[PDB]
Amino acid sequence: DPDTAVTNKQSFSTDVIYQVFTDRFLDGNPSNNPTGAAYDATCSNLKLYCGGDWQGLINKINDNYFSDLGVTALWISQPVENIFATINYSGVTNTAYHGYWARDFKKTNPYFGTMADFQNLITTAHAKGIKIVIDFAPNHTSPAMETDTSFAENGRLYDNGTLVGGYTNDTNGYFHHNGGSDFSSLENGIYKNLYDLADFNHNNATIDKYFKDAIKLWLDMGVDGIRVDAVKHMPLGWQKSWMSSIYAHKPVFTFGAWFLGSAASDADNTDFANKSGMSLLDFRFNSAVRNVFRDNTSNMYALDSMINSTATDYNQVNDQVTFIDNHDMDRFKTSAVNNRRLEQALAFTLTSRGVPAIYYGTEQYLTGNGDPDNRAKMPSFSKSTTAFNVISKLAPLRKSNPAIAYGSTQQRWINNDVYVYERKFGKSVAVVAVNRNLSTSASITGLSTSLPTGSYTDVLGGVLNGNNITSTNGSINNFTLAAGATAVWQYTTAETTPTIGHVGPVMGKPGNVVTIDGRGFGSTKGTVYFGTTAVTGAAITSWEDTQIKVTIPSVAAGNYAVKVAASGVNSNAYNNFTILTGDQVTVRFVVNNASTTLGQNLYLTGNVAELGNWSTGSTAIGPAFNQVIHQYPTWYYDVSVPAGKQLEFKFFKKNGSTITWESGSNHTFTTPASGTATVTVNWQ
Ligand SMILES: OC[C@H]1O[C@H](S[C@H]2[C@H](O)[C@@H](O)[C@@H](O[C@H]3[C@H](O)[C@@H](O)[C@@H](S[C@H]4[C@H](O)[C@@H](O)[C@@H](O[C@H]5[C@H](O)[C@@H](O)[C@@H](S)O[C@@H]5CO)O[C@@H]4CO)O[C@@H]3CO)O[C@@H]2CO)[C@H](O)[C@@H](O)[C@@H]1O
Ligand SMILES: [Ca+2]
Ligand SMILES: [Ca+2]
Repeated sequence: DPDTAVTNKQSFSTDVIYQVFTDRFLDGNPSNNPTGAAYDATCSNLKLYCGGDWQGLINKINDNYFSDLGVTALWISQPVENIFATINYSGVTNTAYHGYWARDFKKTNPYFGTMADFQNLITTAHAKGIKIVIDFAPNHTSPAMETDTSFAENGRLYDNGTLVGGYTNDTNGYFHHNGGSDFSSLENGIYKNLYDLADFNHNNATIDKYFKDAIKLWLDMGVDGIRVDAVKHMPLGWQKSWMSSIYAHKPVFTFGAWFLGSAASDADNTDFANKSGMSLLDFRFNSAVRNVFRDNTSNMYALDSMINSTATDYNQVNDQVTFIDNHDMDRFKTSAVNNRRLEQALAFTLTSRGVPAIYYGTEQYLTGNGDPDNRAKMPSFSKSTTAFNVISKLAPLRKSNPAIAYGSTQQRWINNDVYVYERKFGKSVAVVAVNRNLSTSASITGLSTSLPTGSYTDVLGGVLNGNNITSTNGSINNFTLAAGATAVWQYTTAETTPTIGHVGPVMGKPGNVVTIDGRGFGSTKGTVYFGTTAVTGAAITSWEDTQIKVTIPSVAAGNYAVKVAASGVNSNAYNNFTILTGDQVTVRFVVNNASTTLGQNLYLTGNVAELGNWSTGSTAIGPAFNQVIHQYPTWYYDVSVPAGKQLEFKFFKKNGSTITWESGSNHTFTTPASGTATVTVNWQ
């Protein structure tokens, strides 16, 4: 199978995701619509159900709406059963139309469809070459009040119909009872309730098992990707452990939502994208794009700066999911925002690095500020808008041109309003020119690119006032970039030498199968390198010119670079691949009497790669927490660690460059074969 095929569940770099609120798209089956005060046929009260379902999505796939648009993947609302109760917030009636108020993760939402309808969605989608990504929110259940069991459904959780427990009289401790978060710190937002939503205690063995079992169900049904909700509100450790169980079963592209207000670098966000095992929604990319094209609060330099900065911060920048807007912010289009600006933002996103996602209705210039106005019903299915055209012409390029899907990014020409960047992967090139100025054209001179000698036509065909250019060994002849113009020029050819464009997933234990996408691998099975270790023969389950499926070797756990050798020639190295010791379990390390100095933090390290292999650098675990579950001088932290292994570890204090280790002998602990555990020790 090509890296391009719909069967590639491990990489979305060549795809274009279409995010849609199932309820607000198309009601293909009115028979499953809710009744009473929870429904609104006219869909004017955006807090109620409008009727949209999976049958509606099926209908639009069959009548080629998505195929003509060019999108190759659908990101739908959480498919699990949500609460049925209606909630009254200060006079206004609220429903679980969004799918975020789950009550049973092992059953479907009857309003969206039956288990059979879902299977029908998967089948119909894969037939037309479209992948299905689902929303999954393992952080909480639904709104709840501990003192009032009559409010909503008391955040009750069900296991395929069987009641597990509710928020009140939670003797088993399935949920956190530490009040609501004030968002003052990372720790505060992880162990306290997100508003009134009942927060799960993933340290509980039953809850841990439940989510591993629950996700396997949906994976087994054929889902191609997972968008994890509120990753910033659950321990990285548990999530990493959960992630490894998924990758050991049926690996699929997984990304999470870690909200960011600006394009500025955030330490915790970067660590998560680099250490969790999943990528993230690129909010930094989003901010820059909006500041420049929408709000006019930044110029083209802020755009180039963001490109360079994110490529530096994230180990795998191509795995970050880009977008111009979504359900968490105001629609890109506003009366003060021109159609051309939205169109340019799209063109930019579609030709830039990462995995592009389009919020439903963007092609129809849908407006709407804040929740719930930004989740209005699809106004029409017109295929004649300029935005629709841009997407249908640029989206396919992610499949046909590897420069756009796997390439690096380099600035070629720039000023306050003009931006010319180049995507390059091997001998394939793509050059995009953008002039955000709506009234003045720009005279471009001295433009140098990697385009071979020849005449290039605008891939957009001039719909965005693009023009044709002429190359003479890279040097482009002088031309005028029209007002509000944006053009795309490309060049593609076959690769003779091996070039790795993507590896998915980037974390796993020996025995797992990983996918390597690229160009020039040849038909004859060669050899795959994980550092120095060579993998050949049966270990390589599949080998083609554009994709290689290989089994992770039994080597020491650690960070490795991946390389491919075909016909004696070595390819480029794909860095930062994490090999685990084996199966993972989440363990809470608790240390008592660890009093510190001002600005001094407590960290943890031990004899396994998951603990940093006695390192005190960035691979060490920490800084530890000391406010919610346990209070200072007691510290704690949830860590994904190998199952059934005898571990040795020690805590250490670190302020500046001074390290203070625990005295005495190392602490020891044998981890459980599965689930979770808590190990408490005293600072030596
Ligand atoms: O304080 C009392 C409070 O009562 C209600 S608030 C009430 C609201 O009216 C309802 O609409 C409903 O909101 C839910 C949304 O409709 C639903 O889509 C999700 S939103 C989801 C986000 O998508 C996700 O980003 C994350 O939250 C993000 C924020 O979006 C982001 O801006 C920043 S601040 O980071 C956050 C975390 O990273 O998680 C949420 C939750 O899944 O759920 C919400 C919550 O249910 O329900 C709320 C209360 O439950 C009154 O309206 C208020 O006036 C009043 O103050
Ligand atoms: Ca319906
Ligand atoms: Ca939480």
